[PDB]
Amino acid sequence: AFVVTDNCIKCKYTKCVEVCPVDCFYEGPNFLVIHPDECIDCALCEPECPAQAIFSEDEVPEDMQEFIQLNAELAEVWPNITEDKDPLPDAEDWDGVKGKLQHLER
Ligand code: SF4
Ligand code: F3S
Repeated sequence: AFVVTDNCIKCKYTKCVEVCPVDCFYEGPNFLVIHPDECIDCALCEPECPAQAIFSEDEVPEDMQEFIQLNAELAEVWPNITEDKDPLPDAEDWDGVKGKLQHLER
């Protein structure tokens, strides 16, 4: 599975969903997650993320290991997103700010 981590929050560019062959991204108000059972690890999304927030599970940074379980949990409750849309209004002000998990919205 590929995993969306911290830098997506408050950015949510949605470029990643274009390239997904199996449509396994699920949408939250200010963040996206990958459903781990559905992802086929084709890795096509992680060049596309402008926030460089997507990682192969086995490459998730040590300080971001919570995101693996979080993607699994939230994928079950959020709606499937299959079309990209516009980025959040202020996405590049937040691009690269650290510690954005305290701002996640369910
Ligand atoms: S690795 Fe491939 S299948 Fe998994 S989320 Fe990214 S684009 Fe979709
Ligand atoms: S910012 Fe988030 S919405 Fe997709 S394009 Fe990067 S993982």
